[PDB]
Amino acid sequence: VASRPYANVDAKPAESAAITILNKNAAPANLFWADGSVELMYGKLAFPTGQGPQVMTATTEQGATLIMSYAFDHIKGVTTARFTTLYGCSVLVPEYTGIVIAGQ
Amino acid sequence: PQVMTATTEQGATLIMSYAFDHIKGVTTARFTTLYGCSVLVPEYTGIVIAGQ
Repeated sequence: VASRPYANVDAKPAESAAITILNKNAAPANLFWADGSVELMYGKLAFPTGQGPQVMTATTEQGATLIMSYAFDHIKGVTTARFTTLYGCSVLVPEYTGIVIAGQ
Repeated sequence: PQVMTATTEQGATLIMSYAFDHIKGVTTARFTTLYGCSVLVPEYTGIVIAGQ
């Protein structure tokens, strides 16, 4: 009874109710959403400054934070550069999002 | 690495050093001290043990 305000389908399945697969063939998806469901989390790893290598921060133009870090090995005479980023894509309300597939 | 000097309760020197490896993705932290314990005249020292 406490689930009734949260209902999303008009009835429970019949006994041995058949399943129909929509993706009969492999196909590329066209994606649809209403805003606020599809999200990127952006985070920064704690690469320390002052300890060892040079560390500094930038962003992509889409707003994701990037760490650039440079370590110089003076014996082989080489800097190694690492660019790194931490993120999480999520769909918070998968009802606000749909797809169209052609070729079945 | 980053290096600091500190002093213990006994006045001994601590070195703290921190090294970040950006390929491994870790800091390693080392605390270290150098000392010698000396009993110059083992006749000037004694012990009592109870319970035999």
